[PDB]
Amino acid sequence: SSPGIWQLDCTHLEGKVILVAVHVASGYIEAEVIPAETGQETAYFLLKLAGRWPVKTVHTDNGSNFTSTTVKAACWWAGIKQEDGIPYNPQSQGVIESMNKELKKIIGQVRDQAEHLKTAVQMAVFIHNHKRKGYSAGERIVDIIATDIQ
Amino acid sequence: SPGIWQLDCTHLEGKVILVAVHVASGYIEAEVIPAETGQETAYFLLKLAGRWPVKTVHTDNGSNFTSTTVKAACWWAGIKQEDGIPYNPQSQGVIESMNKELKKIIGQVRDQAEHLKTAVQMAVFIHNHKRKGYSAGERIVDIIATDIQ
Ligand SMILES: O=C(O)CC[C@H]1COc2c(ccc(/C=C3/C(=N/O)Cc4ccccc43)c2C(=O)O)O1
Ligand SMILES: O=C(O)CC[C@H]1COc2c(ccc(/C=C3/C(=N/O)Cc4ccccc43)c2C(=O)O)O1
Ligand SMILES: [Cl-]
Repeated sequence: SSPGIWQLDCTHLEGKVILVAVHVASGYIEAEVIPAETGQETAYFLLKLAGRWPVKTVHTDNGSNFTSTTVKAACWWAGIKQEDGIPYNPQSQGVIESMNKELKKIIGQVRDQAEHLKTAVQMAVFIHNHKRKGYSAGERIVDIIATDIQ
Repeated sequence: SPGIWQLDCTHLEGKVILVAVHVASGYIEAEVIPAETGQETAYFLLKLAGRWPVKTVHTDNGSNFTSTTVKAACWWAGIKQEDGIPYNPQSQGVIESMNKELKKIIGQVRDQAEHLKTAVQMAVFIHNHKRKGYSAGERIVDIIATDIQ
């Protein structure tokens, strides 16, 4: 059920890890900088996400997070169906790849305005979600979910 | 009114919980911080505005209203920074009641989480999903979707 489907994505910059959740149907994202991708960090990130949006299903970004007892506990707690992230549809890889490149580009364009990477990442989230493509990802996610509620 | 948020700072376990409330829906986001500085508040607002269409923020106190860092974040994110003076006196009691409710939920989950920040995010989840019959999460999406359309 596509209003509730999210995909996890982990990318790297400046020796740090950027964890991204993408609302598949809209392209809307949330993201955080973490020192390393652990089960505990991923679990906490998912808890935050699911408190903020109606997360029904998460396609996990790798097998370690899929396997993680802590991630499984968070998904249980928050009522999330934890699934694999195998791109049975091969265009999924390229879409995530393209978004990571886009995000890193935006981070570069703002990096000087922020002392810390985490600030630049949140600026990138803002720019990404507001970008008009003509609706924005932020507009699309609200519309999709509102239509589902109705 | 679809774009109006209110900041709220409350305390528990010698730590600070910073809350943003979407006034029309009662929907919240929250974080635990060591202390409420301009820098922490600024970063919190940047996060919020990247996630929801934040037009106006009623700041929680005069220090954050005055803060150059908070003003910079509001400028960056296109947020109108306003005071949080309750010209409508029922605003105080509503925020008061929510802080009490949140602390209650935190108590009900505190044992399930080692760290306060986890308990706070559990509380955010429970608050936003609670049916009152629609939930705050349902109301915010409906309000904003109607505004877009
Ligand atoms: O560094 C960061 O940002 C996050 C680091 C840690 C913060 O603390 C935690 C964390 C990750 C997990 C936990 C534990 C959970 C449970 N244990 O049963 C049940 C549960 C249900 C849902 C979510 C988390 C937990 C904790 C915690 O124990 O509080 O992420
Ligand atoms: O501890 C935590 O979680 C948050 C602490 C810090 C994280 O870093 C920061 C922070 C708060 C502020 C900044 C600086 C900003 C600017 N300077 O011009 C312009 C700007 C525009 C918008 C938002 C932040 C900033 C930084 C930073 O410089 O990166 O919050
Ligand atoms: Cl304080």
